Amino acid sequence: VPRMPMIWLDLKEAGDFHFQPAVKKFVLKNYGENPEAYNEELKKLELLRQNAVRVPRDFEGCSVLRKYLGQLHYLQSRVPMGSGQEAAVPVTWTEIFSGKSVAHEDIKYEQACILYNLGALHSMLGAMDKRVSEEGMKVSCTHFQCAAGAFAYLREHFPQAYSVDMSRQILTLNVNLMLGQAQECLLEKSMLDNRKSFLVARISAQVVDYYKEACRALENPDTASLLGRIQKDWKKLVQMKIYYFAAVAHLHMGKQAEEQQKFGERVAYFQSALDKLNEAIKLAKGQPDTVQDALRFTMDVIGGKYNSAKKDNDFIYHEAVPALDTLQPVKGAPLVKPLPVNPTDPAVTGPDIFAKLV
Amino acid sequence: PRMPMIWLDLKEAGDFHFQPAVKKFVLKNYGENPEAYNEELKKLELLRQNAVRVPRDFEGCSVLRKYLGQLHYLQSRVPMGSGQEAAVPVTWTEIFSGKSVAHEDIKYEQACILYNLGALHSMLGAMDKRVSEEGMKVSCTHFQCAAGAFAYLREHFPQAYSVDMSRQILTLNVNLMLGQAQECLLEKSMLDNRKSFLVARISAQVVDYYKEACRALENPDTASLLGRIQKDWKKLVQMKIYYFAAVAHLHMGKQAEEQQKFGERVAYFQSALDKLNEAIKLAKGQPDTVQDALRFTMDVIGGKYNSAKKDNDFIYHEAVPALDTLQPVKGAPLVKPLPVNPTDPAVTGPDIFAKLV
Repeated sequence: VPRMPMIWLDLKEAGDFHFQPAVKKFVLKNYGENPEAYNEELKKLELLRQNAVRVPRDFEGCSVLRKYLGQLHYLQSRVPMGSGQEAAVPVTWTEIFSGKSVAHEDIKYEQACILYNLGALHSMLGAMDKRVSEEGMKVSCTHFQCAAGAFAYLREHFPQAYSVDMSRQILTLNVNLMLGQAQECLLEKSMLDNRKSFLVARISAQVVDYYKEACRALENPDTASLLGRIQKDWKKLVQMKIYYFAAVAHLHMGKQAEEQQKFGERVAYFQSALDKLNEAIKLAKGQPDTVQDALRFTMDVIGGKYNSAKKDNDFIYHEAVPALDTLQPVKGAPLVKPLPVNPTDPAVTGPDIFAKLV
Repeated sequence: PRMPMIWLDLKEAGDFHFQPAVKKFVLKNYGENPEAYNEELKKLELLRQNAVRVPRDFEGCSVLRKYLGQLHYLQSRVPMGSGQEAAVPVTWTEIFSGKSVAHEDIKYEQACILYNLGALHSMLGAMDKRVSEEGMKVSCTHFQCAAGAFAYLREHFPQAYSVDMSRQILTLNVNLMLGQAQECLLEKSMLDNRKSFLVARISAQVVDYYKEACRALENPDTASLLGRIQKDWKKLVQMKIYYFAAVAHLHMGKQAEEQQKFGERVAYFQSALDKLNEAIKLAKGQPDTVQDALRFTMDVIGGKYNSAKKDNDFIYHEAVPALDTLQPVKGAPLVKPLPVNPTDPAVTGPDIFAKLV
């Protein structure tokens, strides 16, 4: 079965964070020490920043970002570089949707951007994989949940947005899109694992529910205008997937009917699935071959099940085909959540770079 | 010699019959044979039995961490939290009253295991003789791990499951553990021959942590809860406050000696003696491990003071600053709570419940 492609988020581009002079002055003025006595530590932090803002786009890249994020917390605990504080310096980053530089004299803006990039990087690692195996689906699911975790942490701990790409409404979209993709990975896995058809239907139904939340944000004219050109691409994929996974949910409810030997119910579910799938195909116009191939394969599957079921029923069982509205709807089975981040886990940060600054 | 350290006892576990609930949830929600996961259930059952009867050694820490992580793995597959479908009674004994407290919440089981990990670390830290630099480092690390466990509890369970885990009591625990960790590093810094001013600042931070603990101990609610424990802890802690203040001023006096400030040297050694005499008073009834420490320190500070006074009275003739003029030693924090990541794959081993969901 050809898998659907996944959306990922680009990393923000960093400008300057000239922390050195401010740290040197605070050391002299507050700690009463030679301003130059911490050139080693400053040098280590600068090299770590350079590595993080140019992070390698791979799994090892995630630990570089976590290490730098943590060292930023350590530095803030020793030298006051927050909003309005004595040793604060300009921090500049590029806002994703506009490409404009946004500056704040606040080291927590630097932390927020780094956390954002950790989420973006996780989204890339999750979306770049081909998901051919159970393990691949599981690891991708984990990356999407880590991405959701980063964006949810940002959303919760940084309520006043430093820039619109990090505003509450946009982060909420990111979270729902990432949980949708995580749940989609587990749907694929549940099929590989041969779970009961009814359970597979609930899992797929929840994929639909997450994509519906994300689609709502994409359809929000205000939210949309913040995104710009990228709204159109994301919306097309998401809206198509809403119909696709609703069709998959009904395909599996029909499979349950087949197992229960309810041959009229079988027809009704497969008919609904075909209807939903046909809508997905209309919505997919212009989409890449990865999408077209997924849909073609599914059309062969659902079309075949439907014909077979309609034939068994028309020639043999002659059972009434229930009105869909007389069938208990499928409730989503949520299997995913945003995975928490501890920015100051000693395991990720290593020793405090400024441990000697006391 | 080395001062004795405080450690905390481990909580006693009651029942946590998770099996029937997991089987029932699987049958209802997955539609699968409820016996399909017996191997997984038995593995968690054996891990629990090991964790609740944990060996009092470093290995025991890994067993508690493993179980704690596996409990997280289970909860992410099967809803056993407060008010959730598969939740079952979890029972543990409250440490101070010895009474059973129950909650239908897997998070309560997790909290108690974390509490025990913190208590085990405190025991391991307190156990060592701290003869060598190595022992001082390992003890320092245990105390910081203990502080980390209690701090994690305090942050992630703001609504205590029982009174032994209230925010007030957990803060006492963290401060006590940090004070002890900083004390181990103070011992190391001396064996390392660090500069006198630094040693002085390390000692003043020991004082700072113990002052925070002392304040919590002097709270009437803490006293009624801890009973005799509160008096035992309070006497040791108050004594160490004066002892480590004396050690701080001893080292400020040695810095003065190094800077040829011979009047200031006398003032600092005099202050050190006065604080040490207050410590000796507060140490009545303490074991010889404590008395021997105080006597040794008195002989050192005593000799250093007599020598400084003699030098100043007969040679240097410098003004001796009034104690009140002595600028306060700022504490140098060198320790911190070392938080656990409950689901660190390095401590959990493979996910026992990988086949669920």
